[PDB]
Amino acid sequence: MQIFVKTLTGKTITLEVEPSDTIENVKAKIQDSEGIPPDQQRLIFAGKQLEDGRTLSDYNIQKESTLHLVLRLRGG
Ligand SMILES: [Ca+2]
Ligand SMILES: [Cl-]
Repeated sequence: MQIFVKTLTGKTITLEVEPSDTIENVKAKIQDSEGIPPDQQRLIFAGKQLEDGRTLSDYNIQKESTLHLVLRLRGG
């Protein structure tokens, strides 16, 4: 199973994952790849912010699904 993590700046990271992987595990992989701390990452799928303790299967994320990645909105 691969999924795509897509930024709004046109960069897509391809990750190898399992349905039982948690969002924490996915964020850890994004940190390894791009150096973004997990607490700064916002992942969105199905219009939902994905939470660290839930699994890909919890959100019904499928093979070759794309997840949006943006940063946490700071500075307000
Ligand atoms: Ca895995
Ligand atoms: Cl999808």
